[PDB]
Amino acid sequence: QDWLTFQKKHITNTRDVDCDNIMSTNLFHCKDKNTFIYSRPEPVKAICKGIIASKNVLTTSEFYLSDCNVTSRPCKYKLKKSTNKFCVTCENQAPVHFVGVGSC
Repeated sequence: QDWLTFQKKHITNTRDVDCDNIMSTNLFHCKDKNTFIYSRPEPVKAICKGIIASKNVLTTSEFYLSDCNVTSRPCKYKLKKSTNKFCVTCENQAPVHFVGVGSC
């Protein structure tokens, strides 16, 4: 919904996200999946430089992604690491929603 929330929801300072901890908090409330981007914030913010009206943008470069995928046990996850482009909703020069991996 805004850049601060996007950072909290989708940017990780570690590749090896502790999914069973973080996904259990209110922000994620044991949902089935969440994609995290392993980067400091500025190169992620830069994806949306110049984009004012809300628009979905596919990254030009690939990034390190860490995905928390639920297992057969509720709120327990398998972490999957991959390198891919991703699509975000850019608004007023910052990411404000994560859309998907690989494609808009």
